[PDB]
Amino acid sequence: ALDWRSALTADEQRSVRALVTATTAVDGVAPVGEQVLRELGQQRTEHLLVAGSRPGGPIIGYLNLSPPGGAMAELVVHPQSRRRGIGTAMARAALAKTAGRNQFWAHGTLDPARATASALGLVGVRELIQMRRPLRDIPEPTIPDGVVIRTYAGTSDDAELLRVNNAAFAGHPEQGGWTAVQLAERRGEAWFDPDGLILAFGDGRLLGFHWTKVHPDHPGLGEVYVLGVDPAAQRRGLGQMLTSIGIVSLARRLVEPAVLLYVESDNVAAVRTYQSLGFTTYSVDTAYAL
Ligand SMILES: CC(=O)SCCNC(=O)CCNC(=O)[C@H](O)C(C)(C)COP(=O)(O)OP(=O)(O)OC[C@H]1O[C@@H](n2cnc3c(N)ncnc32)[C@H](O)[C@@H]1OP(=O)(O)O
Ligand SMILES: CC(C)(COP(=O)(O)OP(=O)(O)OC[C@H]1O[C@@H](n2cnc3c(N)ncnc32)[C@H](O)[C@@H]1OP(=O)(O)O)[C@@H](O)C(=O)NCCC(=O)NCCS
Repeated sequence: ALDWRSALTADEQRSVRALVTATTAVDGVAPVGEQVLRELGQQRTEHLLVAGSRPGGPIIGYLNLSPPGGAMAELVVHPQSRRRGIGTAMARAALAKTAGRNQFWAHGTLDPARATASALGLVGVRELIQMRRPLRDIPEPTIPDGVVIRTYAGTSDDAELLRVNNAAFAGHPEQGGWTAVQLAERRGEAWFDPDGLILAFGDGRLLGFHWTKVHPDHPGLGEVYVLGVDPAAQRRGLGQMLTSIGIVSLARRLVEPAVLLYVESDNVAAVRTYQSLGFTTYSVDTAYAL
């Protein structure tokens, strides 16, 4: 019997982290994301834990259902316990619970997940591509005149940063409609670096920005965190220029060392921008749904 849980004890949290770490070791990819791990100690989501056979043992399966669109499920069956129906039972429980509306996130779109998706009658409905490029032979930015580049100067720049982010991402489910609240939350994170947030102004109104990120726990890697160009300043070479400047900045500050990014497979403009700068597909995350 699969019992939906709204909260977990400390031991259960430890049990789930153990299952996740054991799985990452074997699969080479973490089966659930970092936010799912942060939800383990909260009462904001719903969970399924499948216990092993005898008392005092580790768990063999886990699923998290995060409320939203439909909810999002992330799940994992221990490598030693696969092909026994556990993944299907948890997935079907999620589908029954959400009336067929939830999606499932397959990090890395590995063979087992693809096969399980096929067996469950699911199809890929979104592909988030992680692309990378090395820190060598990097591009050289071309700053057109009438444009000046500088880093974020603090709250003085928040009005323009929010305006441009919200104009570029208008209609975007989660990157659009930001307020000073979202900025504060990020600046409070240890990875924030104001000199890693690159701004281009007319020479002036903010034209676009490139927020880069180096996480203290992932040495050797830099990330494109948010890239946005005001629609009034798009299709003039600024997005490529900003990405290029960020690569130069990251390479100075920093598998193989690299700059990585995440881009929706159908974001034609961003995929083109990144492809022009030598990024190539590293892995793909697929959201599966009925
Ligand atoms: C839609 C999704 O599953 S999104 C899943 C995202 N999670 C992950 O990718 C995390 C890493 N992977 C895992 O934890 C597991 O491999 C899961 C969750 C994908 C599947 O868990 P399992 O308990 O092994 O699934 P289950 O036993 O229910 O398999 C159902 C069917 O899928 C197919 N299947 C599952 N894994 C494989 C595989 N490696 N190769 C071929 N077919 C497979 C088979 O048809 C299987 O039936 P069968 O075993 O009778 O032949
Ligand atoms: C992605 C984005 C930053 C590109 O900015 P930009 O200033 O228009 O970029 P550039 O002028 O340098 O153009 C870069 C490439 O995108 C293409 N492109 C730009 N707008 C396009 C559009 N509307 N349709 C199709 N292709 C487009 C350019 O032709 C160019 O192609 P090329 O690299 O093959 O030469 C901008 O379109 C934007 O902000 N998009 C919305 C926010 C977003 O999704 N950002 C990524 C998530 S962090």
